This record gives sequence, structure tokens and C-alpha cells, in this order.
Amino acid sequence: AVDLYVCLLCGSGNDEDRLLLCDGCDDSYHTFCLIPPLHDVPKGDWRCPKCLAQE
Ligand SMILES: [Zn+2]
Ligand SMILES: [Zn+2]
Repeated sequence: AVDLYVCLLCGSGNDEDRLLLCDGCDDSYHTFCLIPPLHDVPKGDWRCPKCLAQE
């Protein structure tokens, strides 16, 4: 894992450019490999559903 952040769903490393970090919980995923969003990163910090339940 040369890249400081990798996608747990894939962990390619190149996709790190669009890898989104979850502030609600330590979870990283690509905008096109987990959430509807795609090449364009969504505004605000996206959080996986489990974190939403905490709030
Ligand atoms: Zn991914
Ligand atoms: Zn999360």
C-alpha cells in the first residue's frame, strides 16, 4: 500500500485520486465503487450508512 489511503472495496491505489474518506467512521471507498456519484466527487463528506445511524 504505497499510497497513504487505499480503497478497502478495491485498494487499487490509482483510484486514490477519487478515493473518498469517511469522516463519520474510518472507511475509504471510490466515488464510483460504492456511492452513486462517479468521476465527480460529491460535495460534503460522504459517510457510509452505518455512520449515519450513529447520528
Ligand atoms: Zn473502490
Ligand atoms: Zn463511514
